[PDB]
Amino acid sequence: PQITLWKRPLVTIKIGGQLKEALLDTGADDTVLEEMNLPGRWKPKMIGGIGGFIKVRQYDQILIEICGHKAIGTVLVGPTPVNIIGRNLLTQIGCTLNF
Amino acid sequence: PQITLWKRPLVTIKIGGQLKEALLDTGADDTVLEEMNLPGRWKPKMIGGIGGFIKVRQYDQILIEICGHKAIGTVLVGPTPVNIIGRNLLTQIGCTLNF
Ligand SMILES: CC[C@H](C)CN(C[C@@H](O)[C@H](Cc1ccccc1)NC(=O)O[C@H]1CO[C@H]2OCC[C@H]21)S(=O)(=O)c1ccc([C@@H](O)CO)cc1
Repeated sequence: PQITLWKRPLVTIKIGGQLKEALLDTGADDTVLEEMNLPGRWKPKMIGGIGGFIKVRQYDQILIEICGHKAIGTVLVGPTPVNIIGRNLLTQIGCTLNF
Repeated sequence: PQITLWKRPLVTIKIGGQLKEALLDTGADDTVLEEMNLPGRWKPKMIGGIGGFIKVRQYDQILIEICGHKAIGTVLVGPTPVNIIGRNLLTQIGCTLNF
């Protein structure tokens, strides 16, 4: 679809068999989700944002469906203020900016 | 134009008589700019992201040109590591997400 930006670009995602809401975030290199249980192995990592750095669990090669489009990539889980979908997955679903 | 998201969507902006590089960021409600000594009145504000909050100065009715597209609105100035064009101005230049 074409998404205007008068409201937050919030969409429903499916990950680990569970539905969630997440923000399409072109300013994020990576995808960061709030604390949750995910199956498989993970590795501890750090990620930095506007206010500093947080510890996250890195899950690689995770199936995630975004607004009806499938992606398989890295998902970081940790104390992010909101679920954000970053460019690593936005590219997979064919997302572009247009003006 | 159309901007793919393989790399950060950085564009040139003009504000306060200065040219800068900034992110077209659908994940930001507001526009956040690196420290710069703009004239005029302002109101303190705090915005939160990954890592916590930073203190910024809110300036209103600021003229800003983004890829030759003119806009005017609120800009937040503070110790951000990157210049961020948020939805308050992306809507004014006709920017959409498409997939
Ligand atoms: C809460 C949702 C997100 C987190 C909100 N942010 C926008 C988001 O695009 C930031 C921009 C950014 C920040 C610092 C460095 C690089 C890019 N990207 C980001 O953190 O990405 C992470 C994951 O991938 C990596 O790549 C880049 C960093 C890593 S914000 O800047 O903190 C923000 C908070 C409140 C407001 C107010 O106006 C009300 O909205 C405006 C903006």
